[PDB]
Amino acid sequence: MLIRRLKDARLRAGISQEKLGVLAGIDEASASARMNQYEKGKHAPDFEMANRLAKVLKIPVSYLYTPEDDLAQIILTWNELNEQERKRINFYIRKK
Amino acid sequence: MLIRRLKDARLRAGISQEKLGVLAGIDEASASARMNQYEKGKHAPDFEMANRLAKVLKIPVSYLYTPEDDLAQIILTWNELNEQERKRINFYIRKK
Repeated sequence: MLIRRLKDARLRAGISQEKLGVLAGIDEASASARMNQYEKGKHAPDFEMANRLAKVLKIPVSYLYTPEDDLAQIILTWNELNEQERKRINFYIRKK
Repeated sequence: MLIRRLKDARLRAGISQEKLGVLAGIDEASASARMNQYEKGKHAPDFEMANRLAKVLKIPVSYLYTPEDDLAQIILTWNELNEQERKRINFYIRKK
Protein backbone atom coordinates (compact mmCIF):
# COMPACT_ATOMS: atom_id res chain seq x y z
CA MET A 1 0.00 0.00 0.00
CA LEU A 2 1.24 3.56 -0.68
CA ILE A 3 1.11 5.63 2.50
CA ARG A 4 0.47 8.94 0.81
CA ARG A 5 -2.63 7.58 -0.86
CA LEU A 6 -4.11 6.33 2.44
CA LYS A 7 -3.28 9.57 4.33
CA ASP A 8 -4.57 11.85 1.52
CA ALA A 9 -7.79 9.93 1.26
CA ARG A 10 -8.32 9.87 5.04
CA LEU A 11 -7.78 13.63 5.34
CA ARG A 12 -10.24 14.21 2.46
CA ALA A 13 -12.75 12.14 4.43
CA GLY A 14 -12.31 14.34 7.53
CA ILE A 15 -11.77 11.44 9.99
CA SER A 16 -9.10 10.43 12.50
CA GLN A 17 -6.79 7.39 12.36
CA GLU A 18 -8.82 5.85 15.15
CA LYS A 19 -12.25 6.30 13.62
CA LEU A 20 -10.99 4.96 10.23
CA GLY A 21 -9.57 1.87 11.97
CA VAL A 22 -12.67 1.22 14.09
CA LEU A 23 -15.02 1.49 11.08
CA ALA A 24 -12.71 -0.80 9.14
CA GLY A 25 -13.08 -3.48 11.88
CA ILE A 26 -9.92 -3.05 14.03
CA ASP A 27 -10.55 -3.43 17.79
CA GLU A 28 -10.93 0.05 19.41
CA ALA A 29 -7.97 -0.41 21.70
CA SER A 30 -5.62 -1.19 18.73
CA ALA A 31 -7.24 1.00 16.06
CA SER A 32 -5.18 4.13 16.25
CA ALA A 33 -1.83 2.36 16.83
CA ARG A 34 -2.50 0.00 13.86
CA MET A 35 -3.65 2.81 11.53
CA ASN A 36 -0.57 4.82 12.38
CA GLN A 37 1.71 1.82 11.49
CA TYR A 38 -0.04 1.73 8.12
CA GLU A 39 0.19 5.46 7.54
CA LYS A 40 3.87 5.57 8.46
CA GLY A 41 4.67 2.60 6.17
CA LYS A 42 5.93 0.58 9.13
CA HIS A 43 3.88 -2.33 7.76
CA ALA A 44 1.01 -2.71 5.31
CA PRO A 45 -2.60 -4.05 5.63
CA ASP A 46 -3.81 -7.24 3.76
CA PHE A 47 -6.03 -6.57 0.68
CA GLU A 48 -9.15 -7.48 2.63
CA MET A 49 -8.39 -4.75 5.12
CA ALA A 50 -7.57 -2.27 2.31
CA ASN A 51 -11.00 -2.92 0.80
CA ARG A 52 -12.67 -2.23 4.14
CA LEU A 53 -10.59 1.00 4.42
CA ALA A 54 -11.51 2.04 0.83
CA LYS A 55 -15.23 1.53 1.52
CA VAL A 56 -15.05 3.80 4.64
CA LEU A 57 -13.01 6.32 2.61
CA LYS A 58 -15.41 6.09 -0.40
CA ILE A 59 -12.56 5.52 -2.91
CA PRO A 60 -11.82 2.73 -5.38
CA VAL A 61 -9.46 0.38 -3.47
CA SER A 62 -6.71 0.41 -6.20
CA TYR A 63 -6.16 4.13 -5.52
CA LEU A 64 -4.29 2.95 -2.39
CA TYR A 65 -1.93 0.86 -4.58
CA THR A 66 -1.23 3.28 -7.48
CA PRO A 67 2.25 4.79 -7.37
CA GLU A 68 1.72 6.98 -10.52
CA ASP A 69 0.26 10.36 -9.38
CA ASP A 70 -1.41 11.04 -12.63
CA LEU A 71 -3.01 7.62 -12.88
CA ALA A 72 -4.09 7.93 -9.18
CA GLN A 73 -5.92 11.16 -10.07
CA ILE A 74 -7.77 9.39 -12.89
CA ILE A 75 -8.84 6.68 -10.43
CA LEU A 76 -9.98 9.16 -7.82
CA THR A 77 -11.97 11.25 -10.38
CA TRP A 78 -13.46 8.26 -12.28
CA ASN A 79 -14.87 7.32 -8.93
CA GLU A 80 -17.22 10.33 -9.28
CA LEU A 81 -18.27 9.99 -12.91
CA ASN A 82 -21.73 8.85 -14.14
CA GLU A 83 -22.24 5.74 -16.38
CA GLN A 84 -22.45 7.83 -19.57
CA GLU A 85 -19.26 9.82 -18.80
CA ARG A 86 -17.49 6.61 -17.64
CA LYS A 87 -18.33 4.89 -20.96
CA ARG A 88 -17.49 8.25 -22.61
CA ILE A 89 -13.82 8.26 -21.52
CA ASN A 90 -13.74 4.46 -21.86
CA PHE A 91 -13.74 4.80 -25.62
CA TYR A 92 -11.35 7.75 -25.67
CA ILE A 93 -9.01 5.10 -24.22
CA ARG A 94 -10.27 2.10 -26.19
CA LYS A 95 -8.91 3.65 -29.42
CA LYS A 96 -5.35 4.40 -28.05
CA MET B 1 -4.69 -8.95 -5.06
CA LEU B 2 -7.33 -9.93 -7.67
CA ILE B 3 -6.49 -13.30 -9.19
CA ARG B 4 -8.01 -12.61 -12.57
CA ARG B 5 -5.82 -9.57 -13.03
CA LEU B 6 -2.61 -11.52 -12.27
CA LYS B 7 -3.59 -14.49 -14.50
CA ASP B 8 -4.73 -12.26 -17.42
CA ALA B 9 -1.57 -10.24 -17.28
CA ARG B 10 0.66 -13.33 -17.07
CA LEU B 11 -1.03 -14.96 -20.06
CA ARG B 12 -0.64 -11.71 -22.05
CA ALA B 13 3.07 -11.86 -21.21
CA GLY B 14 3.36 -15.41 -22.59
CA ILE B 15 5.17 -16.86 -19.52
CA SER B 16 4.60 -19.74 -17.11
CA GLN B 17 3.82 -19.53 -13.37
CA GLU B 18 7.34 -20.74 -12.68
CA LYS B 19 9.19 -18.26 -14.86
CA LEU B 20 7.08 -15.35 -13.47
CA GLY B 21 7.92 -16.44 -9.90
CA VAL B 22 11.63 -16.94 -10.57
CA LEU B 23 11.99 -13.52 -12.25
CA ALA B 24 10.07 -11.97 -9.36
CA GLY B 25 12.67 -13.39 -6.89
CA ILE B 26 11.00 -16.58 -5.54
CA ASP B 27 13.42 -19.52 -5.09
CA GLU B 28 13.19 -21.88 -8.14
CA ALA B 29 12.08 -24.84 -6.08
CA SER B 30 9.09 -22.88 -4.62
CA ALA B 31 8.31 -20.62 -7.59
CA SER B 32 5.58 -22.52 -9.34
CA ALA B 33 3.84 -23.73 -6.14
CA ARG B 34 3.85 -20.15 -4.72
CA MET B 35 2.63 -18.55 -7.97
CA ASN B 36 -0.19 -21.07 -8.19
CA GLN B 37 -1.31 -20.21 -4.59
CA TYR B 38 -1.47 -16.58 -5.70
CA GLU B 39 -3.31 -17.32 -8.91
CA LYS B 40 -5.87 -19.52 -7.18
CA GLY B 41 -6.48 -16.89 -4.45
CA LYS B 42 -5.34 -19.33 -1.77
CA HIS B 43 -3.26 -16.46 -0.35
CA ALA B 44 -1.98 -13.14 -1.63
CA PRO B 45 1.55 -11.65 -2.13
CA ASP B 46 2.82 -8.58 -0.11
CA PHE B 47 2.89 -5.26 -2.09
CA GLU B 48 6.64 -5.52 -2.55
CA MET B 49 6.20 -8.84 -4.31
CA ALA B 50 3.29 -7.45 -6.39
CA ASN B 51 5.56 -4.65 -7.62
CA ARG B 52 8.22 -7.16 -8.64
CA LEU B 53 5.48 -9.19 -10.46
CA ALA B 54 4.14 -6.03 -12.19
CA LYS B 55 7.63 -5.08 -13.43
CA VAL B 56 8.11 -8.59 -14.99
CA LEU B 57 4.59 -8.36 -16.45
CA LYS B 58 5.16 -4.76 -17.71
CA ILE B 59 1.91 -3.45 -16.14
CA PRO B 60 1.19 -0.70 -13.62
CA VAL B 61 1.09 -2.51 -10.24
CA SER B 62 -2.41 -1.16 -9.27
CA TYR B 63 -3.91 -3.12 -12.19
CA LEU B 64 -3.49 -6.19 -9.92
CA TYR B 65 -5.63 -4.49 -7.23
CA THR B 66 -8.47 -2.98 -9.33
CA PRO B 67 -11.76 -4.83 -9.00
CA GLU B 68 -13.63 -2.56 -11.50
CA ASP B 69 -13.19 -4.06 -15.02
CA ASP B 70 -13.64 -0.81 -16.77
CA LEU B 71 -11.21 1.06 -14.56
CA ALA B 72 -8.71 -1.87 -14.93
CA GLN B 73 -8.87 -1.41 -18.72
CA ILE B 74 -8.07 2.30 -18.36
CA ILE B 75 -5.05 1.39 -16.22
CA LEU B 76 -3.82 -1.25 -18.64
CA THR B 77 -4.22 1.08 -21.69
CA TRP B 78 -2.81 4.23 -19.99
CA ASN B 79 0.25 2.12 -19.47
CA GLU B 80 0.84 2.36 -23.25
CA LEU B 81 0.08 6.03 -23.85
CA ASN B 82 2.70 8.75 -24.61
CA GLU B 83 3.21 11.86 -22.38
CA GLN B 84 1.09 14.09 -24.66
CA GLU B 85 -1.84 11.60 -24.80
CA ARG B 86 -1.51 10.93 -21.03
CA LYS B 87 -1.77 14.68 -20.30
CA ARG B 88 -4.47 14.77 -23.01
CA ILE B 89 -6.89 12.44 -21.17
CA ASN B 90 -5.69 13.89 -17.85
CA PHE B 91 -7.60 17.08 -18.56
CA TYR B 92 -10.63 15.32 -20.02
CA ILE B 93 -10.83 13.99 -16.43
CA ARG B 94 -9.64 17.12 -14.62
CA LYS B 95 -12.83 18.95 -15.69
CA LYS B 96 -15.30 16.20 -14.51
